[PDB]
Amino acid sequence: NFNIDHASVICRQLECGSAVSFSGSSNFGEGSGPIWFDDLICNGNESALWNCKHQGWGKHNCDHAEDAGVICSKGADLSLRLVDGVTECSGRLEVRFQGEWGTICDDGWDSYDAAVACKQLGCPTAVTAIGRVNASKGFGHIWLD
Amino acid sequence: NFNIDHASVICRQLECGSAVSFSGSSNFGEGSGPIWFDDLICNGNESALWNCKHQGWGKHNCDHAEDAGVICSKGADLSLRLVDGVTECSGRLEVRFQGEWGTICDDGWDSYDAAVACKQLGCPTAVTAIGRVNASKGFGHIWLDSVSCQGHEPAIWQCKHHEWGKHYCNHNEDAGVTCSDGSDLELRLRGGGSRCAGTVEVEIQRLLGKVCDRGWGLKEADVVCRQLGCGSALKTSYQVYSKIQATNTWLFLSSCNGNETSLWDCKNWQWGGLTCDHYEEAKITCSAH
Ligand SMILES: *[C@@H]1O[C@H](CO)[C@@H](O)[C@H](O)[C@H]1NC(C)=O
Ligand SMILES: *[C@@H]1O[C@H](CO)[C@@H](O)[C@H](O)[C@H]1NC(C)=O
Ligand SMILES: *[C@@H]1O[C@H](CO)[C@@H](O)[C@H](O)[C@H]1NC(C)=O
Ligand SMILES: [Ca+2]
Ligand SMILES: [Ca+2]
Repeated sequence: NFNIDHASVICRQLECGSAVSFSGSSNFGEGSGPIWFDDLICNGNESALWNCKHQGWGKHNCDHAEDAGVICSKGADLSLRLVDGVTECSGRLEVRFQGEWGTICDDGWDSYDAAVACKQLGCPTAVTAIGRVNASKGFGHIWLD
Repeated sequence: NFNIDHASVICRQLECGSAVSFSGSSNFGEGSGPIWFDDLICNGNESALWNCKHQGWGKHNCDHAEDAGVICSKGADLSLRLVDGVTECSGRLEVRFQGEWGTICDDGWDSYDAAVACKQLGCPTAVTAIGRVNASKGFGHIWLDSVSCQGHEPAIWQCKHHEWGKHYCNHNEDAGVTCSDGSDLELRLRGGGSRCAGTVEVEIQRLLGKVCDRGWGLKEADVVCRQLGCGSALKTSYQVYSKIQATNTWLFLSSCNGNETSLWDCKNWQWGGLTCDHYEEAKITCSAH
């Protein structure tokens, strides 16, 4: 009974940012060690899961021997780059997520988003425009939209 | 460079039989610790790697989640099965690990992996197609992902793949195969006024479907018209004369050079396992109409 809200509470407790992904079932090993907190209902904003409301401490009968896990924003090796442009400040944006490079959807892309990207890459921010210049469409996944 | 032959020696060195499977991409833990042996050339017939050809002496860098792991024959519960297909030789693929039944992710799945799986199960290997037809999304674990097979491996687990049990995949993208003698595959055009105009209809193993027009052009339409013997294609539409029944299954094409004799010869065509809703069916009008 793991959920995306639970990871957000865990990430915020550890000051690790936002939960970009969570790992379910026996992802990081067969169910082992003392099991303490399962089947608690959180609202997605509380600082810590124990401080978050629950049906009661120890009120859980878990089975199947699964160990939870979570990958947060600082845990993720999130990186940005520009590919297939005239210069190093032009081209198609690519973001590395889960260890694989992927592109970004064109939906909602405007000058404010391009302003953040140019500054983040270290490129000059005097004039920032959207559009991938002469670059071609990528073949990898599309992580962001 | 972790070939299968010297993985058998590792299993033999521990008196655990032969290496039934190779743990791809650091299955049994993350690579905490340094390395001592790497890139040694062993024929695999040796009793131990100690008395084997060391060849060169050098050190390089490897990913901490990209270290070695082996599964010996004694600790083997692996098996392959097909579930919820039209026939026995089609449907969703499942792999048994740790006494549990789990699916396979569709990333990295192509006709080369299908050929290994169809051969392993004993199904006909004349035409091997990816995609789960007629099946639903799986339930439970997702054991394998990004399987990379050259096409001659004896079993799927011998191939390159990721760590068992950890993947970013979702149960919607579940892998299946369709293995055929190449007897049951049929193509037709319906609703256009003759046999050389209409909507492309496929019937593979007595199940009716259509072809999505996501990557449909005149180069792909030429192969169908050539296959049917209706000359070259002219346009990707037609004038309707009747109504054609609706089906749920779909056929997906990657790309065709245009000189193929049949549609089944085009590389990496998927039968089922995916739904296209922002696109329509594929329609042709050949020149012999
Ligand atoms: C875009 O133009 C640059 C600069 O001449 C060139 O290096 C690059 O290869 C071009 N990209 C494509 C996809 O043609
Ligand atoms: C696939 O078709 C077979 C044979 O008609 C049927 O038994 C099965 O339930 C179908 N699977 C579905 C609809 O998921
Ligand atoms: C079709 O053209 C491709 C690309 O040139 C070539 O490799 C292939 O052999 C051709 N096939 C036939 C059947 O002529
Ligand atoms: Ca996919
Ligand atoms: Ca592959």
